[PDB]
Amino acid sequence: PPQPRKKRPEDFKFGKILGEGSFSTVVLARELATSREYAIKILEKRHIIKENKVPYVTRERDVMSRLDHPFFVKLYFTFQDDEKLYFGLSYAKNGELLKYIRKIGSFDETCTRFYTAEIVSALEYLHGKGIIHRDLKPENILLNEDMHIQITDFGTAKVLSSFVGTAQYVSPELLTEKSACKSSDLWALGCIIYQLVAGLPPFRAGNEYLIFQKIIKLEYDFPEKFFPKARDLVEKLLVLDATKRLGCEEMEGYGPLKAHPFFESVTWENLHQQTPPKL
Ligand SMILES: C[C@H]1CC[C@@H](NC(=O)OC(C)(C)C)CN1c1cc(-c2ccc3c(N)[nH]nc3c2)nc(N)n1
Repeated sequence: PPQPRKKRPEDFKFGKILGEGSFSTVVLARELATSREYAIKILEKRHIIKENKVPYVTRERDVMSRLDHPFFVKLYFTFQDDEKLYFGLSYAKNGELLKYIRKIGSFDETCTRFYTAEIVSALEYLHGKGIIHRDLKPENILLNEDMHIQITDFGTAKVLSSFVGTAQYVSPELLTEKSACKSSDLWALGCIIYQLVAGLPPFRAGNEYLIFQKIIKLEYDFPEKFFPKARDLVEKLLVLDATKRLGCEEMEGYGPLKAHPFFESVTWENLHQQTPPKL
């Protein structure tokens, strides 16, 4: 079928910077013809080539095109000019989950349960497509205007059929084997649940090396104020042996994870249609 013609920079009014890395910048843009807002990721070709990032850029475009689920930032279009590639992404107006953790300190049980359930439901979808995120963290779990999650940042994803993520959420197997699997994302999930409840990531230290040391030793502990059922769930995700994490294939997948007592009151069928709890 015929699709709309390529967009170009002049079709947009660019605004504020939404996010930044050493190889790309995400900028809010309003499409003039439609008044729609997009988060446009701008990548300078020369720099990407120079630093050998072509496979990562290609990976993100491929992944984010293929995903069709409300809990994921969508890639709507791409275009380029002489110097730059542009990716038109969903604009998640409320920004990072990290911002909310910092703002409110830690989440109550109702909010922890709901947002954890959305993240689990997103991973079920992603893993069902044979894709591993590999760098899941509250910085790339965004919140849309309606306060549902939208997960982004897929250049480092792996597609089943090399790279080490953010220190605090790195799984032990990446430190001891250099090998990621679906279960690496479930480890990150365990860290994120811990952070929602405690207000801080479970493996913390003065520098990267010391964090990694704690991870491989499973050296962390729970505060006294930690929802007991949430603690049990986290203990079943933060497991050194990757084949023993709740939710992984060797543990028979998402059924037993979603059945965990922490999720008792959750209706998994239509989370996106439910109204999120007030933070
Ligand atoms: C962290 C941020 C900058 C570095 C970048 N790293 C990169 O491009 O690495 C390469 C190697 C070049 C591939 C990953 N990046 C992002 C950022 C966002 C994003 C951010 C805020 C948003 C909002 N408010 N609405 N929508 C949003 C989408 N979305 C994607 N997909 N990526």
